[PDB]
Amino acid sequence: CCEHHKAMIAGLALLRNPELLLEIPLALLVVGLGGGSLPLFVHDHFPKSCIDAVEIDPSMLEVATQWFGFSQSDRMKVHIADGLDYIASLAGGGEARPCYDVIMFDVDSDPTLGMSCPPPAFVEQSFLQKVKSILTPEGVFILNLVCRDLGLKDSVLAGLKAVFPLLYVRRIEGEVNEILFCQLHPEQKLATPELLETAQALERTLRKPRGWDDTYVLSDML
Repeated sequence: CCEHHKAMIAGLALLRNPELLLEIPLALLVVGLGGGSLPLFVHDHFPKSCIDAVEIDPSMLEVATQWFGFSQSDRMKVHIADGLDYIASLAGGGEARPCYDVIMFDVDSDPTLGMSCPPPAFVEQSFLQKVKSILTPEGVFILNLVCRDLGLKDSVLAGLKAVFPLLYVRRIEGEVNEILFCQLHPEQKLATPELLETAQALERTLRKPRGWDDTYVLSDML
């Protein structure tokens, strides 16, 4: 919906054939709910997506559920937790631990900190190792970054690249935010023409206007 959300969703083009993308299950972890529009968009446009959303503030979930059309279902669950704690627990799950195709950080907090979007702990290298441990090998880690301190920004970017050696960057028109798209295997990266092709294919489907709501039919039938 908003410009930085459209850019984050665009990162799904780094996964695989965008024809296939709608037609196959996709596991997505999203940290930071806001008004719910980002996970709601994915839920509504990708009928086989399974989303875990982590949100620190129960009031954000309350308002989104009461007034902004957000809801939980079998395919979209919200956990009230600090994303740092939540990812640390998931990463400690053993061979049982989850494996997400996509991890999105849309987290924005404390004015004290040297950056608030995300808080710096989310991009510290020992935490980034926990993120890597719950991502599929060919998955994508997508980060909304606001960092006006350019010295800090270079340190953040260097640390990200140390753990995710394939980095792409999108600056957003009319705002300071940039979206980082982080992957694990630079040798498998798409050539520029392929990069262009996959993006255009994704946007064609998401603009296409459709469907049937199959939820909660049993009450009416019985």
